[PDB]
Amino acid sequence: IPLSCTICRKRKVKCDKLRPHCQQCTKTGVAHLCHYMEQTW
Ligand SMILES: [Zn+2]
Ligand SMILES: [Zn+2]
Repeated sequence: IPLSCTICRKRKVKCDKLRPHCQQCTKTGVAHLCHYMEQTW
């Protein structure tokens, strides 16, 4: 599966992976909660 950030998976909107914060989190203003799930684990 692809990654998705922690709020984007909860609303179930398409995560974007724009650095720094997504198009979602810019617009709602949850850029603070914008972190993509790590691929190391
Ligand atoms: Zn996202
Ligand atoms: Zn995000």
